[PDB]
Amino acid sequence: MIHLVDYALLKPYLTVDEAVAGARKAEELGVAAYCVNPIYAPVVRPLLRKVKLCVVADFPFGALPTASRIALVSRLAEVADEIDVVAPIGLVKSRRWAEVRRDLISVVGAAGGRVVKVITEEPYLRDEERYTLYDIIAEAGAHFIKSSTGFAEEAYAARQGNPVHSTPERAAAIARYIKEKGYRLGVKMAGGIRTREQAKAIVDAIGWGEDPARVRLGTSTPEALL
Amino acid sequence: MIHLVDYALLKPYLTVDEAVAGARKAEELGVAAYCVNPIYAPVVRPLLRKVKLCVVADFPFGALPTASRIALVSRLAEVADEIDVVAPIGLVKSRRWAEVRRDLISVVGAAGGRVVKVITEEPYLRDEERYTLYDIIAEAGAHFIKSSTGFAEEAYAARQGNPVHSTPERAAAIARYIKEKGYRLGVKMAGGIRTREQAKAIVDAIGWGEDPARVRLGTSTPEALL
Ligand SMILES: [Zn+2]
Ligand SMILES: [Zn+2]
Repeated sequence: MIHLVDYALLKPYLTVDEAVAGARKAEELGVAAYCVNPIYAPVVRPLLRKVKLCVVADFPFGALPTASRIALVSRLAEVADEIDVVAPIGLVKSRRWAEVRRDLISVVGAAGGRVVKVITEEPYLRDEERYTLYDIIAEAGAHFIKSSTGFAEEAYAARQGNPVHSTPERAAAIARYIKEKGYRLGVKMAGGIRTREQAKAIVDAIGWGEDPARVRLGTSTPEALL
Repeated sequence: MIHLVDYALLKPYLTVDEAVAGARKAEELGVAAYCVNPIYAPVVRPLLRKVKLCVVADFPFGALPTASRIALVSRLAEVADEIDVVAPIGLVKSRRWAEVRRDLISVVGAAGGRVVKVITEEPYLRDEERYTLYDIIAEAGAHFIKSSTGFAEEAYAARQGNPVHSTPERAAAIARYIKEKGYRLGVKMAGGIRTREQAKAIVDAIGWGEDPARVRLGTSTPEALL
């Protein structure tokens, strides 16, 4: 199960030494990828060989102008293996679908070939928004739907009717939809996955077995599940 | 005192309608500036006449590589009157001063003369970091030091021995240092400023009167101020 893990150290106060130590630990554990803020991509790049270098973009708000977002992703694609970009959360809540799809198609297209995961921030969404968004993400040709940033607020999330942490039910809901629509999209759950038990539950919930190309587990405590 | 206020609506889930409402409210109140995430800059631009258009950059982590930060600030300066960019927090915690100054000097200078405020994120800093950071901010030619993003984590703050909300003690300390070093820098306290008395407390502590070019009060509840 360790090979389905995207080991994430994304706190803004993470230091160079900590980022370097993380990469080293990522390689030894054999995780699927190591995710860090863009600033540390160059220093970590040399330490990764088998494990993929994953970077977040317009994280964690997804509140940058589309023009800046495509530009950022374009640069990032020069050194990162995979890019986890936040959806335009604000525009989604505004139900500005025309703008949401214009943004995601252009942003994903800017990654030029790299594996792109769009963070939907499930804690902030309602059902009428999430499925329309999933359709847009498939339309954009993204590789994965990442459930959350790991920085969602509990208060607002609750008002939208959601828990802040990943649950097997949400994971299954996303996986069921993709499968039913026949989309070529993987599912990456993140948030509150710090025990091997919970992780296992999410994998069984998604129902695709342990396929790294279709399933990823985002966590800051990888050792805990292997 | 409302004229020293920087009315900020930065939640990623804020809607377009909410951002418009905010601009209208900003103009009615006569606050110094209205701060939003760059995505809403264009739509708010028209509703702002007397009030300055303020936008945050690489917010709230300040964890993008320098090149992207420069490009971002350059683009933002084309439509925003003021730019509140986050300092490279991770690098500051790493005490990578050579890199921190190369970054801030470059980023601030990419603003093309616009009013630039560098967010220090006081809740995450120690004395061994903040003063050297202030020196760098001055060396970079910024107009203001913004105390915090408003999204600092309570746990890490406590770990660093700092409160998350703004305090007169902190404001006075920043002011005293800039006065002693002769820096041409303003002080913008933000975060937890909920009342008129708290706001007055901060203004008195800074000791520069109600001078907008040197003192700002960032808050999401401006009405409470006056
Ligand atoms: Zn497969
Ligand atoms: Zn003055």
